[PDB]
Amino acid sequence: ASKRALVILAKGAEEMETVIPVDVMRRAGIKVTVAGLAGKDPVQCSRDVVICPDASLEDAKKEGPYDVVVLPGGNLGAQNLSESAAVKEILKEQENRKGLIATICAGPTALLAHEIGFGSKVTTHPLAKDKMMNGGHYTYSENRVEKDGLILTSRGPGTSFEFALAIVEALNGKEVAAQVKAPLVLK
Amino acid sequence: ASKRALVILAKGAEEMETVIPVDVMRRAGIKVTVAGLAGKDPVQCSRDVVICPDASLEDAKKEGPYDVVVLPGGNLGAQNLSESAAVKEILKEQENRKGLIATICAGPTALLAHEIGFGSKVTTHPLAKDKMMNGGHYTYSENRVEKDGLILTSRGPGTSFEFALAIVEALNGKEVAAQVKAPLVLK
Repeated sequence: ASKRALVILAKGAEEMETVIPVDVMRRAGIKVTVAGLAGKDPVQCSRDVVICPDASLEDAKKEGPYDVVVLPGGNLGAQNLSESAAVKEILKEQENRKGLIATICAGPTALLAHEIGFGSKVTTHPLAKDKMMNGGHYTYSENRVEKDGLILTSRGPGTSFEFALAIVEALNGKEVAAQVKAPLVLK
Repeated sequence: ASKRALVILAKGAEEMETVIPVDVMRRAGIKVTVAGLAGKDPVQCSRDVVICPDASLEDAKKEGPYDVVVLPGGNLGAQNLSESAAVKEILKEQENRKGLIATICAGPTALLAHEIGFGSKVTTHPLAKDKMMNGGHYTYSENRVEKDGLILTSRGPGTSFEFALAIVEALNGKEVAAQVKAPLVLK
């Protein structure tokens, strides 16, 4: 049976950091649900791309649990994720059940807001490091993708393919990741 | 005054190849119109991401001309672009006025269908090379981004940042491209 991913899409999300993981995970045969934080309605991303989610978050939660919960970046998307009680509970439950949490760019700052994964080695976008490191609850990394157990983090739009393929490897293994990678024409 | 880009979005487009150029061009201060081939309605991309276009193609044509016309890839998106009389006329007019045409992955095969840019050096996705080369109307390149005058081509999802930054350089210059590139965390 296939693995399943929940991608939580909020206003102001970085659209590249949303679409690249969704697309790459679907290429890997992962069943992905793009869930709208606010509801079922289209979401205006950071650079004004408008994406229609598959479901509301409320409804997508009904259908969990998921093998990975993915939080895109973008500041403002991350801020919306960080303010959400629904996201708090999803992340807490995912941590409790020992499931993977993957987030990119400013997205890891939602982990901070919701007290998830403290003590982990993490990376973020360079511009999000100070926010992530407030209180010293994580150890910082400049690796393009960082994984400390069940906390997978990455840095920015330009690390999104690497991030997505790291999720694929974690869920479906190295061989599947390599097979998905080749047709992408990555360097 | 700002440069302007038309991105033509058809069913089956590769969503990464759509969003990465839109986002990067907007970061460069280019005024981008995401125009739906079929109309105003949301578009189901190749990996099922649903994107709401800014306008129909019909309406976007009213507001041209544009400094660049961008065609995403995806086979099936490219096939829809290749079958469209509206796209034929937009590309012919853009070629006549000596404006840039930029396309990626299978997207260059729409140039073939509409008899655009014959004699140019081009690249495509490897899987689209045979279709592009039918009749020997172009000279093939394995460069990740190829530019022969006003015909700019590129290979796949994993060359989309390079492709987008090549458009930015062509329209807004090298310095702007470098400034846009740095926050992306590209390798």
